[PDB]
Amino acid sequence: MLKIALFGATGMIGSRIAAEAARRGHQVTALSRNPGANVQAKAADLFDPASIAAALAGQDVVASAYGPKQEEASKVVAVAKALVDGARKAGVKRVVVVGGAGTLEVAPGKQLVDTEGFPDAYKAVALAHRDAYGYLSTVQDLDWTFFSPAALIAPGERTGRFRTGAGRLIVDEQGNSKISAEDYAIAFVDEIEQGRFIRQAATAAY
Repeated sequence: MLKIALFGATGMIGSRIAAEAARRGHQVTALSRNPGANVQAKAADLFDPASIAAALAGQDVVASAYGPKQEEASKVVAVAKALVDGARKAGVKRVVVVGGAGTLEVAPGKQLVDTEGFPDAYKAVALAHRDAYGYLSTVQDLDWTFFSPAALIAPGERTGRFRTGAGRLIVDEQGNSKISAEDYAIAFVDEIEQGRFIRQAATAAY
């Protein structure tokens, strides 16, 4: 039903997104600099203005699925910026990006990254996600969604049972923010179809 173009498709998160979309009958194209099964593949350089716009031509949705192993703090904003510019130039309205658990709101105006005990090692990327989200909040003319994983996301069970909300922290009775990568992919692709979180942060967790 939808033509989805996806950056970061070989990642732990990205590969699950591509497979989740393919198994539903969406037409998935993995875009990369050096380009794959039920999912097609095409050359595209995210940071080359003409390259992205050309590759997105005719797509319904552009998604970026760089996760914790693929992303770099110093590139997170530029990716968001390059995506938005490409989508505009190509006429693509729906943009969905993997966000950051550190941005999840714990109280009005208070994010997880700023909480007591937040891991030092994830601070730099959490801040970069914060600015990416800050940039996207100025964008009124695209249907973007900044879709943050839970604090803990790894391969696990595909249950299709999880909570979702507009970018606030979701914890279980024990105080855990967890989502399997398969379930996060269910959420992410549901959001592509449903548009529950247009121009909003979004997140999923048990």
